[PDB]
Amino acid sequence: KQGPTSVAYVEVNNNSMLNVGKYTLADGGGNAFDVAVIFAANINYDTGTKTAYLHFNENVQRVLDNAVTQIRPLQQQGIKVLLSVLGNHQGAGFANFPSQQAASAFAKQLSDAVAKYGLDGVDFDDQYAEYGNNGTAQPNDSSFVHLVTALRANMPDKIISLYNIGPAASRLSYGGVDVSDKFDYAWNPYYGTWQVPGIALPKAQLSPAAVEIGRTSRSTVADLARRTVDEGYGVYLTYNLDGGDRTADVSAFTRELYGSEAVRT
Repeated sequence: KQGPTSVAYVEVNNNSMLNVGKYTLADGGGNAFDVAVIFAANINYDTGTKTAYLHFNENVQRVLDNAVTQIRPLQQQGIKVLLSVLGNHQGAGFANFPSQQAASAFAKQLSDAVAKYGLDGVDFDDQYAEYGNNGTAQPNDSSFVHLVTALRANMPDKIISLYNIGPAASRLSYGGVDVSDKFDYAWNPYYGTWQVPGIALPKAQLSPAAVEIGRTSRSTVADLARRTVDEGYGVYLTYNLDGGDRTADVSAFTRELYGSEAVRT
């Protein structure tokens, strides 16, 4: 059990977080997955007040409300559980907070959730915001910087990761500060592709590869897992693992990343 940190996004709208723990290495019995990501909470907008607010749909809330059975078991296994935040077509996004005050208010909701439900961190996925909807402004230079600065200040010992996509991802500097080193990980958003995140983080914390379990061919899965190890990258991003039998799809990257087949319980 040595090798790249494998990440697993799970669409909690349809699937349980618990499948992530079902795969172990036939060699040593280590976890096939090191980080599980709850996908996902949203950034909504209150037009009347012109303020954004964090929002969990009924499915996201169910797993959170049920943390003890859906989350703790992964954590007791040694698997880190993060919560991903994504746009929700309301004009409000991570890149258009009008002020440091507004940004910090949103950061607080995220850190409060992490603390409340016993999470290991937050993940930013800047897609679907639709900047401009509801009289909102387009992305700016300070918003994302203000947001990450605030989030890191109040939760210093947690994981902060970035889905390398959307306006925010390319807005890491403002004032005199680069929030690059405030993140722990950053990864390629395009499944079935290689794409080295441009963020100034060391290879140990970057995942140029992104695959969708059950959709990306095992040929491309193994190929990217191989390149990840060869080129010296420390992370391997996986998405949409479900409850069906995915042992061969998982073994396809574990053979390359950890030199072991995967096994399912």
